[PDB]
Amino acid sequence: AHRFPALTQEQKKELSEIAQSIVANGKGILAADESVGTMGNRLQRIKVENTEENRRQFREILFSVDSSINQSIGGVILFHETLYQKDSQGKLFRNILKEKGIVVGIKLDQGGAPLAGTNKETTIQGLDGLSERCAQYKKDGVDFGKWRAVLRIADQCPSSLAIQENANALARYASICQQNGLVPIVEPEVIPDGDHDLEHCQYVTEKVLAAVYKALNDHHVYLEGTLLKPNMVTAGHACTKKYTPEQVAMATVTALHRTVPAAVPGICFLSGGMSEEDATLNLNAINLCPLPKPWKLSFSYGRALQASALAAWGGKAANKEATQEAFMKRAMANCQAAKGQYV
Amino acid sequence: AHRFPALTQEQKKELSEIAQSIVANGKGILAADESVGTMGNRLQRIKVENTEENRRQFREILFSVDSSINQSIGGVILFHETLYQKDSQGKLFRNILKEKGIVVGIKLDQGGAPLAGTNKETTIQGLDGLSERCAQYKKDGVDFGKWRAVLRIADQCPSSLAIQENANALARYASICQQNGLVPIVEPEVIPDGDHDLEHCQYVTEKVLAAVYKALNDHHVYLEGTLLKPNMVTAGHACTKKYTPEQVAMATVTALHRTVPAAVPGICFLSGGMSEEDATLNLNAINLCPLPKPWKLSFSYGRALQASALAAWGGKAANKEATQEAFMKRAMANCQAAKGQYV
Amino acid sequence: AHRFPALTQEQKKELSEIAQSIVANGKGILAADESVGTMGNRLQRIKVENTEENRRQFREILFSVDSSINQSIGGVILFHETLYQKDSQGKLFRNILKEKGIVVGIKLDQGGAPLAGTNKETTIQGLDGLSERCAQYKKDGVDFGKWRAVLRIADQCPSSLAIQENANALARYASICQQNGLVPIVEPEVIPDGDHDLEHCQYVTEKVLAAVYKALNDHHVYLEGTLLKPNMVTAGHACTKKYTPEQVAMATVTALHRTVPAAVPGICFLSGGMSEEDATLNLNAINLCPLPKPWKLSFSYGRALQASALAAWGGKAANKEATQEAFMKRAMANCQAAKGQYV
Amino acid sequence: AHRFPALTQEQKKELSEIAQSIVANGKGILAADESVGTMGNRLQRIKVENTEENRRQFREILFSVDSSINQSIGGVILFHETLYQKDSQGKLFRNILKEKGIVVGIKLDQGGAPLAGTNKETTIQGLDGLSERCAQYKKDGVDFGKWRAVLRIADQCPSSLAIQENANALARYASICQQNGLVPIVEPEVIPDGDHDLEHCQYVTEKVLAAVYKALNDHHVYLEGTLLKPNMVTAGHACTKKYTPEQVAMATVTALHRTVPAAVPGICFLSGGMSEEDATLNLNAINLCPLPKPWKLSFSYGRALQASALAAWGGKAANKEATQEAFMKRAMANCQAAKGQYV
Repeated sequence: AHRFPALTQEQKKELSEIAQSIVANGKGILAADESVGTMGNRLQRIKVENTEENRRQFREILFSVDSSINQSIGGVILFHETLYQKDSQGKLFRNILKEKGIVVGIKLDQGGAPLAGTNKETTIQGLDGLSERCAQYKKDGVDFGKWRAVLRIADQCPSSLAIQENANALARYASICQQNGLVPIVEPEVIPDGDHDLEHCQYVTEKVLAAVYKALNDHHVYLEGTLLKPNMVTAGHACTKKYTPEQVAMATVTALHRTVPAAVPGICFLSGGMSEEDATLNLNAINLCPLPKPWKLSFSYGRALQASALAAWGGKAANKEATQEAFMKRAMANCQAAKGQYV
Repeated sequence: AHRFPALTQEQKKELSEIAQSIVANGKGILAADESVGTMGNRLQRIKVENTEENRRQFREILFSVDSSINQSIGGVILFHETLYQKDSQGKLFRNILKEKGIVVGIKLDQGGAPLAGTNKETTIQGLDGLSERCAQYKKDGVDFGKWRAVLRIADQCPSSLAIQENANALARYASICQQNGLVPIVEPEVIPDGDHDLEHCQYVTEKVLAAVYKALNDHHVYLEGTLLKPNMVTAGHACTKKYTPEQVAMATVTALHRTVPAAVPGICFLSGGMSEEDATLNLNAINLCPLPKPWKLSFSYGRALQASALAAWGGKAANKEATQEAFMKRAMANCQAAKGQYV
Repeated sequence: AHRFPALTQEQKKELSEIAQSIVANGKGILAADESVGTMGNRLQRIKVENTEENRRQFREILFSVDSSINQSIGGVILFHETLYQKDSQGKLFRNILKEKGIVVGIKLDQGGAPLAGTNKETTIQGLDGLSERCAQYKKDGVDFGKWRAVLRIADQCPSSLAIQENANALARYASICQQNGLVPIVEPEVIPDGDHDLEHCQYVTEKVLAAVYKALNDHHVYLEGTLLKPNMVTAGHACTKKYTPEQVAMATVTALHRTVPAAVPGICFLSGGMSEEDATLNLNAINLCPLPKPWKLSFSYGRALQASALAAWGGKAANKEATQEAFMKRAMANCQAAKGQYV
Repeated sequence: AHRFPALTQEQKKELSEIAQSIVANGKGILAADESVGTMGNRLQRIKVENTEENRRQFREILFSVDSSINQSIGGVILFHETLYQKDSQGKLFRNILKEKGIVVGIKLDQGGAPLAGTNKETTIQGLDGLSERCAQYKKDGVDFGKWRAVLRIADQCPSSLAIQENANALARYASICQQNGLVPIVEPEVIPDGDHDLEHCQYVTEKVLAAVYKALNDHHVYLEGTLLKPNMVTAGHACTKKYTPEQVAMATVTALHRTVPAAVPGICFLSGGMSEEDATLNLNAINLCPLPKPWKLSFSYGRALQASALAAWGGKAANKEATQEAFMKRAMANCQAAKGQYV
């Protein structure tokens, strides 16, 4: 930026290596960053009481899997409490993942704040004091961060104020992260409220992504040292029209290549409620698109990698091998369907 | 405002009464909201060490003046610690001010954050967890809040990013305050940071105010329940060209009436380094301008009201009568030069 | 603007004198600028054929009125063909008005252009070649110009694109006019397509005006040398509930004082289909508002000053004095109800 | 969009085929669209007088080349006067090019207009009446159009106003062109005025392109049916340090892939005074870049394809085959570079 650049050559280089190594060889991201309430909601499906010990146990099973998981998982997103826990043997989770070669990341948003004068749409809190938190995390073996911005499709939604505020919050987050050495993961998530179709979701996603990357350019954010976590362009789950993997893949790649620059090293997809098989098939169809796709499309999956694991665990011991294999199978399936090599 | 208004009729009415009552009859604002470092800097000039007891004592003298100070002071801005401090007889400072009829306000920004890729330009932190703080203050007998945004005039300053981010932060602050019932005091302060002239400072102030009120309109902020705290349009003290009260008054009123709507009940001026006599004469000349001036121009003075009080106190007891008279006289002089009646 | 000001002291002074002299003593604007199709539509109501001769004759009757009309009319907006017409003798219409003391203005837009991807929303053409036309008009005894931008209220109307494009077109027009010495008359007209409410119309008008003056500030437009021509906040003819002059005045002044700066010398209102009596009563109620109103509210009326004139003329000969008296009566009534003196 | 899309499936498909066929197999664009003054300036270098007959003759030599030129040239940009000329025979120039397989395009901007309050930076005229002109050209066998917007690098240049106005003008141009069936060629040209750096030029180009494509998305412009005509990130002729083809290539592609979406079918480069050999070497180095480059990089060259042609012609008769061979050689070399196969 001539006289006042945001980063230096070393910082840009380090950010690019981190961002590329997360998605280096078809690898994805395990999103084990659920909060206390989110993890309680996930645990309620298998009649397991929500407590810190259960979260520690399940995350220990997730992070103590066979060492051939760096071939399918390149990064793990964590929560603040989960990063500092210990396994049963007495070493840190962030070190177990580090010796496996998996890159470590942290959730960095503090939540939602109502936006007055708007139809139930919010902005994201977490910006004040984020630089110190990011510096502490970078000291504490964390290489990337994640920030989620929710934009809803409803009557008069998303408004110009919501789009502008969310895009600028994501851009300021990303600039802070890159200033502290962390790779930012922008997650502009478009959630439909009323009934809609594929074309409207694609249009709104294109608008959101255009505003997001315009804000990122405005804040001088290094695009080669950041990742994108968008939702796949789908419809409301309470809709008669069920879209095949081909139509979803065409819609999402069409939305992405119109708005997302080629400087972004990789686009890791979220789930947002899709089944594991549907997410895998959709991502496989995404990677089989004839469109340019100048990025490394991959997965940043939550429930999709932790649905059979929860069912196999049940909150009980002696199911460690079953949970580890259930997570192994889903990780391998998504890694296969991150290069268009899934049957 | 057809389907999703920001406020209701009762909230709008209450905000308008609070904002007008702050500046009802030529009354101003005493800015006794200096932080620990700021109050230490103020105390250092009279050989008094900075401590929590000295800050308690001086504001104890300031808030224990004769009851005929509501005729000159309509609002007092406090700090978080000073709000909960108590009088020597065991009464809260905010309760003392409330029985005197003076409206209570609180500083509500958490500080400055560097803006990457900019020439030493900063944004303002304090937005996350501001609704809860404002609700707590409203339950705690606080009726208005203040938020400062600093814009500098330098090489390639202010940039578009700085103006946009600061204006949007001020607008989000104001919307949060109005949602919690507090009257927001926008303080866009354009600091010189150079040897620029009156024309450039006036131009930059007009740009800042236009962007600030555009952002306020974007965030649906009730303009009748806000106050503005702008700097008087002056030049950098490094430059050798002085400006008479007439030139300063013409420049600042010219900048204000091109950008500040008539809905704003009153414009209270800050000082930012002016002497007490200079501030009084400048505000007198401001209120003697032939221009329309649809607001109630007043003062929101810090050091300007607490400079002779510091010199009369000296950190010692038995001089509190001189401290009260040096603040009584200065407040009365500014109230007199808040309606063009000062000789 | 320090290093690169838009205008000089002489240009700013001349623009301010022109703009103030248009609205000097409660005087309004006669909007006799109907195009060929528009004037034909207005002539069709009295069963007279549309031709250039009839247009010349009726405006000859309008401009051949007693020289006391300078006490009620301060400016006349003409069309391009009407400006160069003659008064049946060797003296032009523009000179007829100039020796009468009335300021001369010209319509300066070419009109609607479809805006793709929008719900029937349009932008305004006229920008290319505007500087040369404005210079020619200024050489031709024209002192102000007018530009109309239409924004509609409908489903997803007004959109952000329509608001931004129309505001920027108005600002670019105003900058060109002030560069050529003409006083620009911004006419942001909000037309409702459906059954709207008073609150919705007020909110949309505030948004439009805030964006318009933000764009005007962005383009460095001298606000003291320009006029505003807004529509009163009213209801459509299909609205179930009628709005009294007090309510319309309340909504109009409330919308104006939150967004229109005090630098604007005067606000001249348009009609947009309201009757002459209703326009007069509404403008009287507007000028009787207890709100600040730092401008000189007046009228820029079209059909409201040429409704009884058309009905008295009828296209026939020797029915001139009736047209003269009707136009004089309407102009005097509106001038009386431009300072709150109309009973 | 869901309810108000800019184009239909047939219009989008036709625009896609036209835009891709212009750049189908490494083919470029011959920019023989010089205006009367521009063509006179280019003719003055070989001591020939400027007249319509000389332009007709030289355009005849350019368009009467062997039919294998469709293997190197996929589109020709013409002027309004040039499109309607004849081949000294029955056939028109446009039909001569059409039966050669070359796509036809037209210049569509009226040109610079001073932007008041700015440092000598202008906006572009041509928007009013553009829809009718584009419809006439589409009826006249013209398949694409071109529009140039100039932004300067100087003190306070480019300003926010210049960037925004030029980007929005380009977007409105492109939307009109796509509504009329023409493929728009955006030409955001950044020209330095002074002594700049490669880093500064790259940064300014990135900001310009980000704003341009944000405006294009704001106006709902089909990105798969448009082309981009940027200048290579180079240095001025007064720059102390010369930049190698490798450095220029990297800077250009680095600027392009951070801001230009993958939906854009091809990026055709201009010359801007860069010599014929340097343009070919730089384009070959650009096409040899290891960066993603999801587009079809090619050339839209003016003087670069018409410098040896002008020197071989000299305005004399019977010096035609030399001009044919020079133009063929330059076109073939630039096509080889556009395929990255130029040695």
